[PDB]
Amino acid sequence: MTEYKLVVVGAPGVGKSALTIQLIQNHFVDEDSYRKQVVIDGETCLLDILDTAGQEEYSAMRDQYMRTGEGFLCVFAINNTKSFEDIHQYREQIKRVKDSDDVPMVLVGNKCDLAARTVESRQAQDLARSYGIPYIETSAKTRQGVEDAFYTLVREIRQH
Ligand SMILES: [Mg+2]
Repeated sequence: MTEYKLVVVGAPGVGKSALTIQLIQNHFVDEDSYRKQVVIDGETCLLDILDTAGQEEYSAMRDQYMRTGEGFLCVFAINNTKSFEDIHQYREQIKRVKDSDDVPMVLVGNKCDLAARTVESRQAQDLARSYGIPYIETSAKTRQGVEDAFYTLVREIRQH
């Protein structure tokens, strides 16, 4: 069947794993690659998801998995300004290794269940506009937007 190689990236503790585990195992972790057969819009397919480490000391350690990934979830946390500002470094590295200005990618603002938010939705929305990619807010805690984020990414790959 069609396989989709998805890579989840972002700063430490933004919820890369919590999003992946919600999708795959249907539970929130209050404290890796995954393969799952799904059906998305009638298409039977396999999600092969890489849930990346939050720290690397590499950037050549990242080049390996960015090379093979077809689409990327770029995750920040809406209560973490640093994680939002780091999005630019991750996107530029992905473009550098894939030799492309256009790579399937979704900008994800996670932890949208929190009331102490430091990054405004309009802020992230306008950034996503300038990249020409979709912005989706998620909560791994409530499962809001989780399938949305991953399915939208799969649709971006199908359109590339
Ligand atoms: Mg993790």
